[PDB]
Amino acid sequence: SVGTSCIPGMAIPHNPLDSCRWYVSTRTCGVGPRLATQEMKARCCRQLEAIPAYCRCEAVRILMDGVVTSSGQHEGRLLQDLPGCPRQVQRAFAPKLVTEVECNLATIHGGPFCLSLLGAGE
Repeated sequence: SVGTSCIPGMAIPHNPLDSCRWYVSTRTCGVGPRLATQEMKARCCRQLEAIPAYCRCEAVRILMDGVVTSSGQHEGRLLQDLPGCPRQVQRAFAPKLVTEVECNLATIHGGPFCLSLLGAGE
């Protein structure tokens, strides 16, 4: 249609950065499945590069606002108030992802940052 670049189910599947979601639950309220932290964070970096800089940061948005599928099903939008972790904490840790605080690995901008650029300078 317009800006539909980057394939979804292939390269950028539905429910992206799932290990990052549970990683917020543990790093914030010490809650989450029984695993290690450096291991979860490592999984986020594998999903960070697997997701090419093209449409990269977009997925994070798909998690907050949620995405729709061609079949008519919805996914993501799981960022909710967990027992001891309100949407507020997930929103504070949410950013600083593509920056040197999570899995930056450089973006399309060839620098530590994405979106929120000059403000629609196209």
